[PDB]
Amino acid sequence: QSVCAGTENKLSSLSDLEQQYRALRKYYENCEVVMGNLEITSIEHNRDLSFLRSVREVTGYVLVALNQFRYLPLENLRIIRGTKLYEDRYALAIFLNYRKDGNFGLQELGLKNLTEILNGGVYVDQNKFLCYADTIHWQDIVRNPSGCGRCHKSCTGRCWGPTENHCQTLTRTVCAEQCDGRCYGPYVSDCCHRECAGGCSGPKDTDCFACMNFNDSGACVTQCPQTFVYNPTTFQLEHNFNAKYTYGAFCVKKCPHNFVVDSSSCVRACPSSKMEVKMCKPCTDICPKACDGIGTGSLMSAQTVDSSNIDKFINCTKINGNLIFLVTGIHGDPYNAIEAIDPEKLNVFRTVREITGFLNIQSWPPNMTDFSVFSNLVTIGGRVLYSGLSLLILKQQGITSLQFQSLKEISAGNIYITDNSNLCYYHTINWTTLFSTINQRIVIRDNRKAENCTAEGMVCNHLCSSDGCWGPGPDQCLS
Ligand SMILES: *[C@@H]1O[C@H](CO)[C@@H](O)[C@H](O)[C@H]1NC(C)=O
Ligand SMILES: *[C@@H]1O[C@H](CO)[C@@H](O)[C@H](O)[C@H]1NC(C)=O
Ligand SMILES: *[C@@H]1O[C@H](CO)[C@@H](O)[C@H](O)[C@H]1NC(C)=O
Ligand SMILES: *[C@@H]1O[C@H](CO)[C@@H](O)[C@H](O)[C@H]1NC(C)=O
Ligand SMILES: *[C@@H]1O[C@H](CO)[C@@H](O)[C@H](O)[C@H]1NC(C)=O
Repeated sequence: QSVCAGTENKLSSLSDLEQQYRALRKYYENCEVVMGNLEITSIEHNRDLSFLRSVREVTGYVLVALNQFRYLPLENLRIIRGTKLYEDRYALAIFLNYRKDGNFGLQELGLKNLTEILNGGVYVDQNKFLCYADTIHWQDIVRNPSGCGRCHKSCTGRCWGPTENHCQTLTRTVCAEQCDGRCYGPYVSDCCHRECAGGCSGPKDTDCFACMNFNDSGACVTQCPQTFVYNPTTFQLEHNFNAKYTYGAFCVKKCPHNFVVDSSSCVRACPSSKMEVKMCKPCTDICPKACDGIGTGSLMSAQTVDSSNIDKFINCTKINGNLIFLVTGIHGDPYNAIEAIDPEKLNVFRTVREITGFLNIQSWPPNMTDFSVFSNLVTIGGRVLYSGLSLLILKQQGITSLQFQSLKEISAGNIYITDNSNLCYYHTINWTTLFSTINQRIVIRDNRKAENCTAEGMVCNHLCSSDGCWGPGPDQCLS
Protein backbone atom coordinates (compact mmCIF):
# COMPACT_ATOMS: atom_id res chain seq x y z
CA GLN A 1 0.00 0.00 0.00
CA SER A 2 1.36 3.47 -1.10
CA VAL A 3 1.07 6.45 1.28
CA CYS A 4 1.55 10.25 0.69
CA ALA A 5 1.00 13.58 2.44
CA GLY A 6 -1.72 15.99 1.44
CA THR A 7 -1.76 19.75 0.97
CA GLU A 8 -3.19 22.53 3.18
CA ASN A 9 -3.55 25.14 0.35
CA LYS A 10 -7.33 25.43 0.14
CA LEU A 11 -8.18 27.73 -2.83
CA SER A 12 -4.59 28.95 -3.45
CA SER A 13 -2.99 28.03 -6.73
CA LEU A 14 0.14 28.59 -8.77
CA SER A 15 -0.27 31.49 -11.32
CA ASP A 16 1.00 29.17 -14.13
CA LEU A 17 -1.90 26.69 -14.32
CA GLU A 18 0.28 24.06 -16.03
CA GLN A 19 2.45 24.18 -12.87
CA GLN A 20 -0.67 23.83 -10.67
CA TYR A 21 -1.32 20.64 -12.68
CA ARG A 22 2.34 19.36 -12.40
CA ALA A 23 2.21 19.95 -8.61
CA LEU A 24 -1.09 17.98 -8.43
CA ARG A 25 0.38 15.03 -10.38
CA LYS A 26 3.62 15.16 -8.31
CA TYR A 27 1.78 15.13 -4.93
CA TYR A 28 -0.77 12.39 -5.66
CA GLU A 29 0.29 10.10 -8.54
CA ASN A 30 0.85 6.45 -7.44
CA CYS A 31 -0.53 7.32 -3.92
CA GLU A 32 -3.32 5.09 -2.42
CA VAL A 33 -3.59 6.53 1.07
CA VAL A 34 -3.51 10.33 1.40
CA MET A 35 -2.29 11.19 4.92
CA GLY A 36 -4.00 14.53 4.94
CA ASN A 37 -6.13 16.33 2.32
CA LEU A 38 -6.81 15.79 -1.41
CA GLU A 39 -7.05 19.32 -2.97
CA ILE A 40 -7.79 19.45 -6.74
CA THR A 41 -8.23 23.21 -7.53
CA SER A 42 -7.77 25.43 -10.64
CA ILE A 43 -7.06 22.53 -13.06
CA GLU A 44 -7.69 23.34 -16.78
CA HIS A 45 -10.02 21.54 -19.28
CA ASN A 46 -7.83 19.10 -21.21
CA ARG A 47 -5.76 17.57 -18.43
CA ASP A 48 -5.13 13.88 -17.73
CA LEU A 49 -6.42 13.23 -14.20
CA SER A 50 -6.61 9.40 -14.59
CA PHE A 51 -3.69 9.07 -12.11
CA LEU A 52 -6.33 9.87 -9.38
CA ARG A 53 -7.43 6.21 -9.75
CA SER A 54 -4.61 5.18 -7.42
CA VAL A 55 -6.42 6.80 -4.43
CA ARG A 56 -8.44 4.51 -2.15
CA GLU A 57 -8.53 6.62 0.99
CA VAL A 58 -8.20 10.21 2.19
CA THR A 59 -7.76 10.82 5.98
CA GLY A 60 -8.53 14.59 5.85
CA TYR A 61 -10.89 16.20 3.34
CA VAL A 62 -11.47 16.01 -0.40
CA LEU A 63 -11.66 19.51 -1.99
CA VAL A 64 -12.60 19.87 -5.76
CA ALA A 65 -13.03 23.58 -6.65
CA LEU A 66 -12.55 26.04 -9.58
CA ASN A 67 -11.59 23.23 -12.00
CA GLN A 68 -12.62 22.94 -15.65
CA PHE A 69 -12.14 19.22 -16.53
CA ARG A 70 -15.15 17.06 -17.72
CA TYR A 71 -14.67 14.00 -15.40
CA LEU A 72 -13.25 13.44 -11.86
CA PRO A 73 -11.50 10.00 -12.04
CA LEU A 74 -11.57 8.97 -8.33
CA GLU A 75 -13.17 5.48 -9.07
CA ASN A 76 -11.12 3.66 -6.39
CA LEU A 77 -11.81 6.23 -3.55
CA ARG A 78 -13.61 4.23 -0.83
CA ILE A 79 -13.34 6.48 2.25
CA ILE A 80 -12.90 10.10 3.47
CA ARG A 81 -12.16 9.97 7.25
CA GLY A 82 -12.60 13.72 7.73
CA THR A 83 -9.90 13.93 10.52
CA LYS A 84 -9.37 17.50 9.29
CA LEU A 85 -12.29 19.24 7.57
CA TYR A 86 -12.55 21.94 4.85
CA GLU A 87 -13.49 25.16 6.74
CA ASP A 88 -13.86 22.76 9.69
CA ARG A 89 -17.22 21.82 8.09
CA TYR A 90 -16.76 19.48 5.06
CA ALA A 91 -15.11 16.13 4.39
CA LEU A 92 -16.15 16.46 0.68
CA ALA A 93 -16.41 19.90 -0.99
CA ILE A 94 -17.23 20.20 -4.76
CA PHE A 95 -17.88 23.78 -5.97
CA LEU A 96 -17.40 26.39 -8.76
CA ASN A 97 -16.03 23.75 -11.17
CA TYR A 98 -16.85 25.84 -14.26
CA ARG A 99 -15.26 28.68 -16.21
CA LYS A 100 -17.24 31.73 -17.46
CA ASP A 101 -17.83 32.10 -21.28
CA GLY A 102 -16.75 28.59 -22.25
CA ASN A 103 -18.88 25.46 -22.00
CA PHE A 104 -16.06 23.98 -19.82
CA GLY A 105 -16.66 22.48 -16.40
CA LEU A 106 -17.22 19.35 -14.27
CA GLN A 107 -19.89 17.06 -15.81
CA GLU A 108 -19.75 13.82 -13.74
CA LEU A 109 -18.19 12.41 -10.59
CA GLY A 110 -16.30 9.14 -10.83
CA LEU A 111 -17.09 8.26 -7.16
CA LYS A 112 -18.80 4.82 -7.50
CA ASN A 113 -16.64 3.33 -4.74
CA LEU A 114 -17.14 6.28 -2.31
CA THR A 115 -19.39 4.74 0.35
CA GLU A 116 -17.85 6.09 3.61
CA ILE A 117 -17.47 9.62 5.05
CA LEU A 118 -16.55 9.11 8.76
CA ASN A 119 -16.65 12.79 9.84
CA GLY A 120 -17.85 16.01 8.26
CA GLY A 121 -20.50 17.14 5.81
CA VAL A 122 -20.84 17.12 2.00
CA TYR A 123 -21.00 20.35 0.00
CA VAL A 124 -21.79 20.13 -3.74
CA ASP A 125 -22.71 23.58 -5.18
CA GLN A 126 -22.48 25.90 -8.23
CA ASN A 127 -21.08 23.28 -10.64
CA LYS A 128 -22.74 24.63 -13.83
CA PHE A 129 -22.43 21.41 -15.91
CA LEU A 130 -22.53 18.71 -13.16
CA CYS A 131 -24.99 15.87 -13.71
CA TYR A 132 -26.24 12.86 -11.60
CA ALA A 133 -24.69 13.90 -8.21
CA ASP A 134 -28.12 15.39 -7.27
CA THR A 135 -29.56 11.77 -7.28
CA ILE A 136 -27.02 10.52 -4.67
CA HIS A 137 -28.27 9.54 -1.20
CA TRP A 138 -25.45 11.16 0.82
CA GLN A 139 -27.36 9.91 3.94
CA ASP A 140 -26.01 6.38 3.16
CA ILE A 141 -22.45 7.67 2.70
CA VAL A 142 -22.16 10.19 5.59
CA ARG A 143 -22.06 8.30 8.84
CA ASN A 144 -23.33 11.20 11.04
CA PRO A 145 -27.12 11.49 10.24
CA SER A 146 -28.62 22.55 -16.58
CA GLY A 147 -30.41 19.94 -18.82
CA CYS A 148 -29.06 16.56 -17.54
CA GLY A 149 -29.08 12.87 -18.47
CA ARG A 150 -31.16 10.28 -16.61
CA CYS A 151 -29.87 7.44 -14.35
CA HIS A 152 -30.02 3.94 -15.91
CA LYS A 153 -33.25 1.87 -15.24
CA SER A 154 -31.30 -0.50 -12.89
CA CYS A 155 -29.92 2.32 -10.71
CA THR A 156 -33.40 2.89 -9.16
CA GLY A 157 -32.98 6.73 -9.50
CA ARG A 158 -29.60 6.82 -7.61
CA CYS A 159 -26.40 7.13 -9.74
CA TRP A 160 -23.03 8.87 -10.45
CA GLY A 161 -23.16 8.59 -14.29
CA PRO A 162 -25.52 7.41 -17.09
CA THR A 163 -24.90 3.64 -17.40
CA GLU A 164 -25.99 0.37 -15.77
CA ASN A 165 -22.42 0.42 -14.26
CA HIS A 166 -22.75 3.90 -12.56
CA CYS A 167 -25.41 3.14 -9.90
CA GLN A 168 -24.87 4.16 -6.30
CA THR A 169 -24.10 1.09 -4.13
CA LEU A 170 -26.02 1.47 -0.83
CA THR A 171 -24.30 -0.25 2.12
CA ARG A 172 -26.13 1.14 5.20
CA THR A 173 -29.78 2.24 4.52
CA VAL A 174 -30.60 -1.15 2.85
CA CYS A 175 -29.46 -3.26 5.80
CA ALA A 176 -31.33 -5.49 8.29
CA GLU A 177 -32.11 -3.72 11.67
CA GLN A 178 -29.74 -6.13 13.44
CA CYS A 179 -26.60 -4.66 11.65
CA ASP A 180 -24.03 -2.86 13.88
CA GLY A 181 -22.79 -1.03 10.73
CA ARG A 182 -22.76 -1.70 6.97
CA CYS A 183 -23.96 -4.70 4.92
CA TYR A 184 -23.36 -6.39 1.51
CA GLY A 185 -27.02 -7.38 0.99
CA PRO A 186 -30.46 -6.95 2.67
CA TYR A 187 -30.55 -10.22 4.75
CA VAL A 188 -29.55 -10.74 8.44
CA SER A 189 -26.53 -12.88 7.30
CA ASP A 190 -25.31 -9.93 5.14
CA CYS A 191 -24.13 -7.63 8.02
CA CYS A 192 -20.49 -6.59 7.98
CA HIS A 193 -18.25 -6.91 11.03
CA ARG A 194 -18.85 -3.68 13.13
CA GLU A 195 -15.21 -2.61 12.29
CA CYS A 196 -15.83 -2.57 8.54
CA ALA A 197 -15.97 0.89 6.91
CA GLY A 198 -17.36 1.37 3.35
CA GLY A 199 -18.86 -2.14 3.31
CA CYS A 200 -17.60 -5.75 3.05
CA SER A 201 -17.32 -8.96 0.87
CA GLY A 202 -18.10 -11.27 3.86
CA PRO A 203 -18.80 -11.25 7.65
CA LYS A 204 -15.21 -11.27 9.05
CA ASP A 205 -13.06 -8.27 10.15
CA THR A 206 -10.64 -9.36 7.34
CA ASP A 207 -13.48 -8.93 4.67
CA CYS A 208 -13.85 -5.12 4.97
CA PHE A 209 -13.48 -2.56 2.11
CA ALA A 210 -11.86 -0.14 4.59
CA CYS A 211 -11.42 -0.02 8.46
CA MET A 212 -13.46 2.07 10.90
CA ASN A 213 -10.40 2.55 13.09
CA PHE A 214 -7.12 0.65 12.53
CA ASN A 215 -5.83 -2.03 10.16
CA ASP A 216 -3.69 -4.70 11.80
CA SER A 217 -2.37 -7.01 8.96
CA GLY A 218 -5.55 -7.00 6.88
CA ALA A 219 -7.87 -7.21 9.95
CA CYS A 220 -9.97 -4.23 11.05
CA VAL A 221 -9.38 -3.74 14.79
CA THR A 222 -10.65 -1.17 17.36
CA GLN A 223 -7.09 -0.42 18.54
CA CYS A 224 -3.58 -1.60 17.62
CA PRO A 225 -2.07 -4.58 19.51
CA GLN A 226 -0.67 -3.16 22.79
CA THR A 227 2.91 -3.68 24.25
CA PHE A 228 1.43 -5.77 27.05
CA VAL A 229 -1.64 -8.01 26.71
CA TYR A 230 -3.56 -9.37 29.70
CA ASN A 231 -3.41 -13.13 30.37
CA PRO A 232 -6.58 -14.31 32.19
CA THR A 233 -4.84 -17.57 33.26
CA THR A 234 -1.52 -16.14 34.63
CA PHE A 235 -3.14 -12.82 35.90
CA GLN A 236 -0.23 -10.78 34.51
CA LEU A 237 0.36 -8.46 31.55
CA GLU A 238 2.53 -10.57 29.21
CA HIS A 239 4.87 -8.96 26.62
CA ASN A 240 3.13 -8.82 23.21
CA PHE A 241 5.45 -9.72 20.28
CA ASN A 242 2.67 -8.56 17.87
CA ALA A 243 2.66 -5.02 19.49
CA LYS A 244 2.24 -2.24 16.94
CA TYR A 245 2.22 1.55 16.83
CA THR A 246 -0.60 3.52 15.17
CA TYR A 247 0.26 5.32 11.87
CA GLY A 248 -3.00 6.98 10.91
CA ALA A 249 -5.43 4.09 10.33
CA PHE A 250 -2.54 1.57 10.15
CA CYS A 251 -0.88 -0.64 12.82
CA VAL A 252 2.90 -0.75 12.21
CA LYS A 253 5.76 -2.68 13.89
CA LYS A 254 8.09 0.20 12.86
CA CYS A 255 7.25 3.92 12.38
CA PRO A 256 8.28 5.43 8.94
CA HIS A 257 11.84 6.97 8.70
CA ASN A 258 12.55 10.11 10.91
CA PHE A 259 9.13 9.74 12.71
CA VAL A 260 8.80 9.72 16.53
CA VAL A 261 6.65 7.72 18.99
CA ASP A 262 4.10 9.85 20.86
CA SER A 263 1.73 7.78 23.16
CA SER A 264 1.92 4.53 21.00
CA SER A 265 1.46 6.60 17.77
CA CYS A 266 3.77 7.44 14.80
CA VAL A 267 4.05 11.24 14.37
CA ARG A 268 6.17 13.55 12.12
CA ALA A 269 7.34 15.46 15.31
CA CYS A 270 6.72 15.63 19.12
CA PRO A 271 3.69 17.70 20.27
CA SER A 272 3.97 21.03 22.17
CA SER A 273 5.34 20.56 25.76
CA LYS A 274 6.84 17.12 24.75
CA MET A 275 10.47 16.43 23.67
CA GLU A 276 12.35 13.86 21.48
CA VAL A 277 14.48 11.31 23.46
CA LYS A 278 12.96 8.15 19.22
CA MET A 279 10.11 8.79 21.71
CA CYS A 280 8.15 11.81 23.07
CA LYS A 281 8.68 12.36 26.84
CA PRO A 282 7.18 15.44 28.72
CA CYS A 283 9.77 18.23 29.06
CA THR A 284 12.30 18.05 31.99
CA ASP A 285 13.17 21.81 31.70
CA ILE A 286 11.84 24.35 29.07
CA CYS A 287 11.33 22.24 25.86
CA PRO A 288 14.58 22.02 23.80
CA LYS A 289 14.81 24.51 20.90
CA ALA A 290 18.20 25.02 19.18
CA CYS A 291 18.68 28.44 17.56
CA ASP A 292 21.22 30.19 15.38
CA GLY A 293 23.27 32.82 17.14
CA ILE A 294 24.99 35.91 15.73
CA GLY A 295 27.15 34.81 12.75
CA THR A 296 25.51 31.36 12.26
CA GLY A 297 23.15 30.23 9.45
CA SER A 298 20.10 32.58 9.36
CA LEU A 299 22.10 35.23 11.31
CA MET A 300 25.45 34.77 9.45
CA SER A 301 25.52 38.45 8.32
CA ALA A 302 24.33 39.79 11.69
CA GLN A 303 26.91 41.59 13.94
CA THR A 304 24.82 42.45 17.07
CA VAL A 305 21.45 41.59 18.60
CA ASP A 306 19.03 44.30 17.48
CA SER A 307 15.32 45.16 16.95
CA SER A 308 15.39 43.53 13.44
CA ASN A 309 16.65 40.15 14.78
CA ILE A 310 15.53 39.87 18.47
CA ASP A 311 12.41 37.80 17.55
CA LYS A 312 14.61 35.06 15.96
CA PHE A 313 15.49 34.23 19.62
CA ILE A 314 11.89 33.52 20.81
CA ASN A 315 11.80 30.23 22.86
CA CYS A 316 15.47 29.31 22.14
CA THR A 317 17.07 27.15 24.83
CA LYS A 318 20.38 26.50 23.00
CA ILE A 319 22.23 29.11 20.94
CA ASN A 320 24.32 27.70 18.11
CA GLY A 321 26.86 30.48 17.89
CA ASN A 322 27.41 33.73 19.78
CA LEU A 323 25.27 36.40 21.48
CA ILE A 324 26.65 39.85 20.79
CA PHE A 325 25.30 43.16 22.06
CA LEU A 326 26.88 46.29 20.44
CA VAL A 327 26.13 50.03 20.68
CA THR A 328 24.44 49.89 17.20
CA GLY A 329 22.20 47.10 18.50
CA ILE A 330 21.26 48.53 21.92
CA HIS A 331 21.07 52.21 20.80
CA GLY A 332 20.00 51.71 17.18
CA ASP A 333 21.76 52.19 13.81
CA PRO A 334 21.07 55.78 12.61
CA TYR A 335 22.90 54.97 9.32
CA ASN A 336 20.08 52.44 8.50
CA ALA A 337 16.42 52.50 9.74
CA ILE A 338 17.29 50.18 12.68
CA GLU A 339 15.83 51.88 15.78
CA ALA A 340 17.07 51.23 19.39
CA ILE A 341 16.06 47.97 21.11
CA ASP A 342 12.97 47.88 23.40
CA PRO A 343 14.96 46.80 26.50
CA GLU A 344 11.90 44.71 27.58
CA LYS A 345 12.40 42.61 24.38
CA LEU A 346 15.69 41.26 25.91
CA ASN A 347 13.44 39.21 28.20
CA VAL A 348 13.31 36.79 25.30
CA PHE A 349 16.71 35.29 26.47
CA ARG A 350 15.08 33.97 29.74
CA THR A 351 14.59 30.62 27.94
CA VAL A 352 18.30 30.33 26.91
CA ARG A 353 20.13 27.57 28.90
CA GLU A 354 23.21 27.35 26.65
CA ILE A 355 25.33 29.55 24.27
CA THR A 356 27.89 27.39 22.32
CA GLY A 357 30.21 30.29 21.32
CA PHE A 358 30.73 33.50 23.28
CA LEU A 359 28.71 36.23 25.10
CA ASN A 360 29.95 39.73 24.14
CA ILE A 361 28.30 42.63 26.03
CA GLN A 362 29.79 45.88 24.60
CA SER A 363 26.49 47.67 25.37
CA TRP A 364 23.48 47.13 27.65
CA PRO A 365 20.34 49.33 28.15
CA PRO A 366 21.44 51.92 30.79
CA ASN A 367 18.25 51.27 32.86
CA MET A 368 18.99 47.51 33.31
CA THR A 369 21.00 46.96 36.47
CA ASP A 370 21.91 43.35 35.57
CA PHE A 371 21.91 40.38 33.16
CA SER A 372 18.88 38.60 34.84
CA VAL A 373 17.41 38.09 31.32
CA PHE A 374 20.16 35.31 31.20
CA SER A 375 18.92 33.90 34.58
CA ASN A 376 18.58 30.36 33.10
CA LEU A 377 21.89 30.32 31.15
CA VAL A 378 23.72 27.22 32.43
CA THR A 379 26.61 26.94 29.96
CA ILE A 380 28.89 29.18 27.85
CA GLY A 381 30.64 26.79 25.48
CA GLY A 382 33.33 29.07 24.06
CA ARG A 383 33.57 26.69 21.02
CA VAL A 384 34.39 29.92 19.12
CA LEU A 385 36.14 32.83 20.91
CA TYR A 386 36.46 36.67 20.66
CA SER A 387 40.27 37.19 21.05
CA GLY A 388 40.44 34.24 23.50
CA LEU A 389 37.37 35.42 25.48
CA SER A 390 34.08 33.52 25.90
CA LEU A 391 32.55 36.23 28.23
CA LEU A 392 33.13 39.95 27.72
CA ILE A 393 31.28 42.54 29.85
CA LEU A 394 32.84 45.90 29.15
CA LYS A 395 32.19 49.57 30.16
CA GLN A 396 28.70 49.27 31.67
CA GLN A 397 27.78 52.13 34.02
CA GLY A 398 24.22 50.88 34.38
CA ILE A 399 25.07 47.47 35.91
CA THR A 400 24.94 46.83 39.68
CA SER A 401 25.13 42.95 39.82
CA LEU A 402 25.55 40.15 37.26
CA GLN A 403 22.62 37.85 38.19
CA PHE A 404 23.58 34.87 35.93
CA GLN A 405 21.87 32.69 38.62
CA SER A 406 22.10 29.35 36.71
CA LEU A 407 25.60 29.82 35.19
CA LYS A 408 27.47 26.66 36.06
CA GLU A 409 29.94 26.11 33.18
CA ILE A 410 32.36 28.18 31.02
CA SER A 411 33.70 25.30 28.90
CA ALA A 412 36.48 27.27 27.12
CA GLY A 413 38.02 30.76 26.89
CA ASN A 414 38.70 33.54 29.38
CA ILE A 415 36.49 36.11 31.17
CA TYR A 416 36.84 39.90 30.73
CA ILE A 417 34.65 41.92 33.22
CA THR A 418 35.93 45.48 32.92
CA ASP A 419 35.26 49.27 33.52
CA ASN A 420 31.80 48.48 35.01
CA SER A 421 32.14 51.28 37.65
CA ASN A 422 29.00 50.47 39.67
CA LEU A 423 29.19 46.70 39.42
CA CYS A 424 29.45 44.69 42.67
CA TYR A 425 29.36 40.91 43.55
CA TYR A 426 31.86 40.03 40.72
CA HIS A 427 34.76 39.89 43.38
CA THR A 428 32.86 37.33 45.58
CA ILE A 429 32.79 34.91 42.59
CA ASN A 430 35.26 32.00 42.53
CA TRP A 431 35.49 31.71 38.71
CA THR A 432 37.51 28.50 39.05
CA THR A 433 34.26 26.55 39.92
CA LEU A 434 32.86 27.41 36.42
CA PHE A 435 36.04 26.77 34.37
CA SER A 436 36.49 23.36 32.76
CA THR A 437 40.29 23.71 32.09
CA ILE A 438 43.60 25.00 33.72
CA ASN A 439 44.39 27.64 31.02
CA GLN A 440 41.12 29.55 31.68
CA ARG A 441 41.74 32.90 33.45
CA ILE A 442 39.94 36.13 34.46
CA VAL A 443 40.51 39.74 33.50
CA ILE A 444 38.94 41.77 36.31
CA ARG A 445 39.65 45.52 36.31
CA ASP A 446 38.02 48.86 37.25
CA ASN A 447 34.61 47.67 38.45
CA ARG A 448 33.32 48.88 41.88
CA LYS A 449 35.98 48.58 44.63
CA ALA A 450 35.26 45.35 46.59
CA GLU A 451 35.66 47.35 49.90
CA ASN A 452 33.08 50.02 48.81
CA CYS A 453 30.69 47.16 47.80
CA THR A 454 31.02 45.62 51.34
CA ALA A 455 30.59 49.05 53.09
CA GLU A 456 27.42 49.73 51.03
CA GLY A 457 26.17 46.24 51.96
CA MET A 458 26.53 44.61 48.51
CA VAL A 459 27.33 41.22 50.12
CA CYS A 460 26.40 37.54 49.54
CA ASN A 461 23.49 35.97 51.48
CA HIS A 462 24.41 33.76 54.52
CA LEU A 463 23.08 30.63 52.64
CA CYS A 464 25.76 30.99 49.88
CA SER A 465 28.98 28.88 49.90
CA SER A 466 32.61 30.31 49.99
CA ASP A 467 32.13 30.40 46.14
CA GLY A 468 30.09 33.65 46.33
CA CYS A 469 27.10 35.09 44.46
CA TRP A 470 25.91 36.74 41.22
CA GLY A 471 23.89 39.36 43.09
CA PRO A 472 21.86 39.97 46.26
CA GLY A 473 19.50 37.41 47.79
CA PRO A 474 19.46 33.66 48.46
CA ASP A 475 18.54 32.78 44.82
CA GLN A 476 21.93 34.18 43.64
CA CYS A 477 24.40 31.72 45.27
CA LEU A 478 26.97 29.80 43.18
CA SER A 479 26.57 26.70 45.50
C1 LIG B 1 -13.94 -0.70 -5.63
O1 LIG B 1 -14.10 -1.57 -4.49
C2 LIG B 1 -13.97 -2.99 -4.69
C3 LIG B 1 -14.02 -3.67 -3.32
O2 LIG B 1 -12.96 -3.26 -2.45
C4 LIG B 1 -12.68 -3.34 -5.41
O3 LIG B 1 -12.84 -4.73 -5.75
C5 LIG B 1 -12.45 -2.52 -6.71
O4 LIG B 1 -11.13 -2.67 -7.20
C6 LIG B 1 -12.79 -0.99 -6.68
N1 LIG B 1 -13.70 -0.95 -7.76
C7 LIG B 1 -13.70 -0.43 -8.94
C8 LIG B 1 -15.01 -0.76 -9.61
O5 LIG B 1 -12.78 0.22 -9.37
C1 LIG C 1 -5.20 -3.68 5.52
O1 LIG C 1 -3.80 -3.87 5.25
C2 LIG C 1 -3.61 -4.98 4.36
C3 LIG C 1 -2.12 -5.44 4.47
O2 LIG C 1 -1.81 -6.61 5.32
C4 LIG C 1 -4.07 -4.43 2.97
O3 LIG C 1 -3.80 -5.34 1.89
C5 LIG C 1 -5.60 -4.17 2.99
O4 LIG C 1 -6.02 -3.36 1.84
C6 LIG C 1 -6.10 -3.44 4.27
N1 LIG C 1 -7.53 -3.74 4.49
C7 LIG C 1 -8.48 -2.79 4.60
C8 LIG C 1 -9.86 -3.35 4.80
O5 LIG C 1 -8.18 -1.59 4.55
C1 LIG D 1 6.83 30.39 22.28
O1 LIG D 1 6.31 29.33 23.10
C2 LIG D 1 5.05 29.64 23.75
C3 LIG D 1 4.69 28.51 24.72
O2 LIG D 1 5.82 28.18 25.55
C4 LIG D 1 3.93 29.93 22.72
O3 LIG D 1 2.92 30.57 23.48
C5 LIG D 1 4.45 30.94 21.65
O4 LIG D 1 3.48 31.17 20.60
C6 LIG D 1 5.87 30.65 21.06
N1 LIG D 1 6.22 31.82 20.20
C7 LIG D 1 6.39 31.72 18.83
C8 LIG D 1 6.73 33.01 18.12
O5 LIG D 1 6.28 30.64 18.20
C1 LIG E 1 13.69 50.70 30.74
O1 LIG E 1 13.58 51.81 29.80
C2 LIG E 1 12.84 51.56 28.56
C3 LIG E 1 12.95 52.80 27.65
O2 LIG E 1 14.31 53.26 27.60
C4 LIG E 1 11.38 51.01 28.77
O3 LIG E 1 10.96 50.22 27.61
C5 LIG E 1 11.33 50.03 29.98
O4 LIG E 1 9.97 49.64 30.26
C6 LIG E 1 12.23 50.31 31.26
N1 LIG E 1 12.04 49.08 32.10
C7 LIG E 1 11.07 48.96 33.12
C8 LIG E 1 10.25 50.21 33.38
O5 LIG E 1 10.89 47.94 33.80
C1 LIG F 1 35.15 54.20 48.55
O1 LIG F 1 34.50 55.20 49.35
C2 LIG F 1 35.08 56.54 49.35
C3 LIG F 1 34.51 57.50 50.47
O2 LIG F 1 33.12 57.94 50.39
C4 LIG F 1 35.26 57.14 47.91
O3 LIG F 1 36.46 57.99 47.95
C5 LIG F 1 35.32 56.03 46.78
O4 LIG F 1 34.05 55.73 46.13
C6 LIG F 1 35.88 54.67 47.26
N1 LIG F 1 37.36 54.63 47.33
C7 LIG F 1 38.16 54.40 46.22
C8 LIG F 1 39.64 54.41 46.52
O5 LIG F 1 37.72 54.20 45.07
